[PDB]
This record gives sequence, C-alpha cells and structure tokens, in this order.
Amino acid sequence: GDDRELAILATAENLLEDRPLADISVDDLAKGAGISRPTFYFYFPSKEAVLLTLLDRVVNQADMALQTLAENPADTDRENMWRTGINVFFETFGSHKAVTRAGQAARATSVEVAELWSTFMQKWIAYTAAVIDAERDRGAAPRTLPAHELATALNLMNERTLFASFAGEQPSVPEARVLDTLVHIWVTSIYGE
Amino acid sequence: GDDRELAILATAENLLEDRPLADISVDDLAKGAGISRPTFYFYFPSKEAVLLTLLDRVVNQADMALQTLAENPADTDRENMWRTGINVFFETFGSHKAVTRAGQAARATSVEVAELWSTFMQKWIAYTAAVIDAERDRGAAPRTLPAHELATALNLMNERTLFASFAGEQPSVPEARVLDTLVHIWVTSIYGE
Ligand SMILES: O=C(NC[C@@H]1CCOC1)N1CCCC1
Ligand SMILES: O=C(NC[C@@H]1CCOC1)N1CCCC1
Repeated sequence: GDDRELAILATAENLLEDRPLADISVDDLAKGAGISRPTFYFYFPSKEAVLLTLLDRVVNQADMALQTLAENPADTDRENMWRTGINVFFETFGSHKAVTRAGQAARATSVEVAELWSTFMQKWIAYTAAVIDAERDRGAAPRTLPAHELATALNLMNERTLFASFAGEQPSVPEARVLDTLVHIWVTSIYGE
Repeated sequence: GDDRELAILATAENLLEDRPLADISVDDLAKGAGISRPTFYFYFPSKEAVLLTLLDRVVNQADMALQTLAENPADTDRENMWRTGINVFFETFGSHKAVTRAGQAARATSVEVAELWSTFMQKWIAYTAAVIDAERDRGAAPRTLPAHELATALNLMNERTLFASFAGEQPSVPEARVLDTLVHIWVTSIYGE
C-alpha cells in the first residue's frame, strides 16, 4: 500500500536523474514500480502529482530540519549560526537535485507546485525576518532595511544561487563555494551599517 | 519590410501583456500585424522566434545602456554608482515586463533563449567582478570572497528579485522598494569586511 506508493516515488526520483518529466511516461513509472498502469492511477492521478508529492516531501524535510535547528540553537558565533541555517537547504535540496530541478521547472506550469513553493518561501522568509528582528532588538544588528524585505531578497538569492549551482548552470557559483558565498552576503547585509 | 517585422514584434509584446505565449497563435500575430499567416512565416520561423527576438532586443538595450554608463562615470558616491548600474536593469526590464516574464518562462524550453540569457549574464557578471577588482585594487573594498563568485551570486539575486517584483510573485519585494533593497545588499557585501 504505502510500499507501492514509495516504489512509484523512488522510480520517479531515479528516472528524473536521467530525463525530464516530459520524457517519462506513466508506463515507465508503473514498470519501474512493478505494477500495471491502472494500478498506478490508483495511487496517483498523473505523473505530475508524483512530482508534486516528491517536492512536497523534500520541502517538508527542509522545513522540519530548520525547525529542529530553531529549537536547538548551535553554540557558535553569528556567522556560523547563519551558515548552519543555510546549510539545511544546501544539504537537503543538494541531496535531491533531480527533484529540485524538476520541481523548479514545474513552477511554470503547475499551480499546485507554484503554491507549495510560495507557502514555504513565505514561511522561511518570515522566520528569517523574525531572526533579524531579534538580532536588531538585542543590539547585534543595525536598523537598516525593513527586515522583511531584506529577508525576501536574501531568500530569493539563495533559491536562485543554490539551484543554478546544483544544475551546473552557466553562470553559477561552483557547489563547493556556494555556502561560503551566500553566508558572506547574508552576514554583511544583516550586520553591515 | 522592417515595418512588417516591427508590427509583428509590437503585436506579440502587446499580446504577451494579456496571455502567455502558448495562448497566442501565429494567426493572432499575423492578424494583429495586418498580414497573412504565410507572410508572417516569411519574417519569423515561429512565434517562439518572435519572443527570442523581443528578448534579444530588451537584453541588448540593457547591455548598451550599461556600456554607456561604464564609459560615463556618474559623479557620486559608491552607493549611488551601484544604484545607477542596477537601475539600468530595473528600468529596462521593468519597462518590458511582459517580454521579461515570457522570456523567463521560455528558458525552460528554448535552447536559444537559455543561451542568450547565459551569454549576457556572463558578460554582466564579468563586468561586475572587474569593477569589484578595481575597487579592491584602489583600496576601497576589502579582499573578502573571490570577486567573480561574489559577482555571480549578486547578479543571480538581482535576476530573481527583480523578476519576482515585476511579476508580483508571492513572495517578492514590492517594486517601489526593490532598488533600495538590492543596493543595500550589494554595497554591504562588496565593501563590508
Ligand atoms: O537558503 C535558503 N534559505 C535559508 C534561510 C536562512 C535561515 O532560514 C532561511 N533558501 C530558502 C529557499 C531556498 C533556499
Ligand atoms: O541587476 C542586475 N545586474 C546589475 C549589475 C550591476 C552592474 O552590472 C550588473 N541584473 C543582472 C541580470 C538581471 C538583473
């Protein structure tokens, strides 16, 4: 039951490492999961819904990891605290590059994937502004830009920069340099007067 | 000749303000330009090539404006110099929102649009790193991150942030705040130790 479902999700993730969603048929997903086509439709309405679930799981795994961090402050300086938080997204999306890339391309065409991404980005930007506000309240960061607008651009930068790096786009920051790069932009823009 | 061509480009830009490229037919472009369908095919191989030309013109207009600025230093402080440079992209792409949005969505599917965007982004990132390097050489900015990687993330941030603002995406920086927002990120990340 949940096993036939996981089989179908695991096949689509393995297949997405090789071709885009358009070059993958329901029969490919069925065959790979060891089931027939009509049995597939019992678990998912379409291959698009398969992607939606995969992205849902990846986005929830990132969100849960960040919530864990939030309730368990790392005992370290400010720069390292932002690094560990950004690293949650670098490791989680960077461990699922194929879903990340397919999820990103599906935003243009799927309302559900567009709204999932948007809900979570709003949540992650609100958390980022809450932390900047705490930092200003404590006297550790200066009152420069509106925190929420600062948070928005910094989260958009990470979405675009992480994802260009993972896809190996031309241009992009190499993946072994993107964490340092982004932490520097964050710390100087949050703390710089 | 060049007039029938401009008519077709002007119709596609006006139509793209209302629906996406998929909801626009060659007959719509022809009718709007006052020509037949076979006459259309004489000037463009497809409606996709129409978009490619429109984006080409917008990208070249931005690049030319920036080159003008480069050969005509504005007599002002560092923050205002970055502001005027980013403003070239805010005004040029912000005066062509429909083409910008359609050009962006076409990157997923059109190799030509993907390579146009990439060539120009490489050029704009190289210029940005050349300027950061000049700034460090003169003793005005500290030697922090590799300039070219810094330039890459800052240009990716602007592409994503400008474009979310222009499309009114949820989340996005409001369009009357995005220039200030980005200049602050740039100046603190370039000059901050
Ligand atoms: O790096 C990111 N954000 C890291 C921020 C730092 C702490 O919470 C969010 N993101 C947000 C969407 C894709 C990548
Ligand atoms: O804001 C941008 N760049 C501004 C930089 C500042 C000076 O030259 C480039 N971009 C680059 C692509 C889309 C928007």
